[PDB]
Amino acid sequence: QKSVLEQLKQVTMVVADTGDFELIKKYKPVDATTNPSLILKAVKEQKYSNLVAETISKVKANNPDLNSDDLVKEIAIEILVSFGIKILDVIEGKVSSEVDARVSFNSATTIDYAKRIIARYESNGIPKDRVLIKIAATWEGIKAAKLLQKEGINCNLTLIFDKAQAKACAEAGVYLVSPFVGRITDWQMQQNNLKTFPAIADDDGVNSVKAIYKLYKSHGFKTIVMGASFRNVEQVIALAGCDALTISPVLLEELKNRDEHLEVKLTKNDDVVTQSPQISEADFRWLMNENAMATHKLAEGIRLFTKDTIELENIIKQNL
Ligand SMILES: *[C@@H](CO)[C@@H](O)[C@H](O)[C@H](O)COP(=O)(O)O
Repeated sequence: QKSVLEQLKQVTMVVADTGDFELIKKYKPVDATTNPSLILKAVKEQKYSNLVAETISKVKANNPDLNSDDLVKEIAIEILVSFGIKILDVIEGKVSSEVDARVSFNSATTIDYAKRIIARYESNGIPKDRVLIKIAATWEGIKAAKLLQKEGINCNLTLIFDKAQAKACAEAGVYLVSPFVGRITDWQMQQNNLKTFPAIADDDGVNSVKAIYKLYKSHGFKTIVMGASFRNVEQVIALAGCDALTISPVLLEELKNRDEHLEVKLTKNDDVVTQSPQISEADFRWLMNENAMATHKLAEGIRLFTKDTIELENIIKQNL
């Protein structure tokens, strides 16, 4: 009788994947995640037209001495944080905010951007424990997260497409990882012009998260495994029991409206813990290169998020 959504909540931390806070409350997720494409989407929604002009005026009035390029960067970070704050107003947990994709291959500037995000949340009276900094899992991003975590700044390592990335993130003591399901399924379908989704047992994306989950629990890693990027409700249902799952409002609505019984598929255990050697940079780069899909989707993810961030900057410039 209970909805699949309410059942899932008892075995998995349910997280809402959106920048539109108005769609969140009705699903009562614990945490929420944003990314640069979701922020751009939100910014272009007519209902937020004013909130954007307001941010432009506030930042512009509080920084009369910034050169035009610095003003735009400042406005872009305040927008990202503004949407996160609106989200935090309607949930009890944390929100993920992603660093500018352009710093993805520079650990120092990733660290700087991460701290600027934390500084803006703090200036707005938000406790830092309510924020997760989202960072692309390139070697440089993982290296930055390692430093951030040592300084008490929790990170969400994203664009994870291979178990080696996952292992390196866990070895860096990252709070949470976001292995992708959907984009892997996208690649699988593109390869052979498949129209329909593959059966769940044959879904490369679902199997990737299952393999990473199993890797983590057998190695005793404490990093939270949060499946992300979904294309259909069956993919979410197939991962019931995962530490966490971030889901679009569209899929959350589907989970809320159906009431069949939910069977847990991923579970923890008391097996002897495997202690393996750490992954070196050279090992990491080699393994990523062997995975054609992973190298392509990580690269593409960074390119696409950059494109959306540039579009946001242009919207800012067109309204400055
Ligand atoms: C952050 C990961 O925790 C998320 O917002 C991801 O970027 C999205 O879930 C990716 O979804 P798409 O593949 O549909 O863009």
